[PDB]
Amino acid sequence: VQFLRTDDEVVLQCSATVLKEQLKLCLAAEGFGNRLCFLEPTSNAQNVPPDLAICCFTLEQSLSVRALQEMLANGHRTLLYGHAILLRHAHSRMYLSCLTTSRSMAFDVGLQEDATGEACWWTMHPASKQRSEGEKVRVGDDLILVSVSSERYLHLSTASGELQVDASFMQTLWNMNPICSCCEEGYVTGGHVLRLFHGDECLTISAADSDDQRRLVYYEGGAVCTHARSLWRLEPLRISWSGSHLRWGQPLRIRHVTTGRYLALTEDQGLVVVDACKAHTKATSFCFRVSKEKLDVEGMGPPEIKYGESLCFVQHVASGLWLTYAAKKKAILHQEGHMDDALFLTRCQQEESQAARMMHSTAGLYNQFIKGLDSFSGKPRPPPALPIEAVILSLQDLIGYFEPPSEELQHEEKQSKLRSLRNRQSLFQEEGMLSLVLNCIDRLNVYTTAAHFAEYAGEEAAESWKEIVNLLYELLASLIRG
Repeated sequence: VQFLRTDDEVVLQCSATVLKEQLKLCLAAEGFGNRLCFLEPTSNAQNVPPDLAICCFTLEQSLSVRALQEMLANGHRTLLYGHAILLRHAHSRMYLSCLTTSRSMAFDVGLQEDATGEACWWTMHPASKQRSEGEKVRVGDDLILVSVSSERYLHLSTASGELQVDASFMQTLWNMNPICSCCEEGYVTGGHVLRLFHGDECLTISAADSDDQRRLVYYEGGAVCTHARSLWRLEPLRISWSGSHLRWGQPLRIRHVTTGRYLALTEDQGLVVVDACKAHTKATSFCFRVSKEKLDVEGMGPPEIKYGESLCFVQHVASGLWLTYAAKKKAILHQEGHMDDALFLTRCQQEESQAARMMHSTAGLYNQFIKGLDSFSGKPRPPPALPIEAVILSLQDLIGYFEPPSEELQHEEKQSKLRSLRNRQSLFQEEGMLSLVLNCIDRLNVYTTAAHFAEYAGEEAAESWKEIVNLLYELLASLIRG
């Protein structure tokens, strides 16, 4: 594609010079637990895969000044310079916006729950005389993005040492690189969260707190087919057009969603799942093959692999080894494999997909909090700063996430919303969310009062002690409620 249309998935990219070299950074936010945007390095993708899932936005709308201002009193259209755009985060379903807070004493840029104000609208402007107002925005174009609410530039900040995003009066050139646009119905694209079925049996890692360390891969049947631990994100070795149609033989990384780890071949362990910082191309590159015989684009490309209907052998690219079972059976990489090695893929729906990523971030955050709690116990203090603010917001968000529907609503909708809530509760429960909440409750209850906590933690950290235990108990209730 040459032009950006509405309903396209894009990433906002900028550049920085770090140690005499260009570093490409994408705009990222988690949403839940943390609204603030940050920058995800994408340059070192060959060695360390970037956390791309939270970098994706969709172009919801592109309005003229008159259309925007007029609609504020209350299909795939091309982007034109001078248009105001609405960017919806794919994961959190929140909207990229200019926030009313600041970290510098400029404005913070983050995610907003609702696209209701001026704050979630951004006008696009030409970076040179090569483009003009009312002209189509082209793929590859450098853009200036102006906050409609504050009249400020989407800015890359370099103070101090760290690379950050804010809304500043200084300008920054941005590229809206397309991830995907207009997919063929029923076809596998990159960035899709899915399950790999065998023959029923699906590919997975073990349950939380297993003696596995959650690092081995298995073919497992029964209930695991509906649990988060069997979900994987397909990640092509590219950033632009990463959401393009997946092709036979095309190399890709296979990411485990709840754990954030990468299917890999290792020298000593063989087929395992590996940390991002050890997920280099050779160890971590796989492709789908039509058969076991010998054997780039700037668009969606040709649609090749169908959901459910396509049978795919998985092959490790660098080694040529086939994804197979040892003979719940363990997954291995073998020179020959087995005649029934072919897998079919099934797309994960967004409720489950979102839940799985939510658990990933929740686990990461609460384990960080637990590790900080363990570090100063019992070491009376100058106290390894605790993520208080994020823990609070994470808790508050998860509580609203698990909130039962209002009894005032009708019967038909009530039963439908209940069925979703239970399913959401189930996914978290099966991923060891209860233990996680309990471990925070238990480690905090080691202290009698806030002042007792203040003896080991910060006096300032203690100001939130009661609120956190209260919220943790509240979440516990919300997780258990039927």
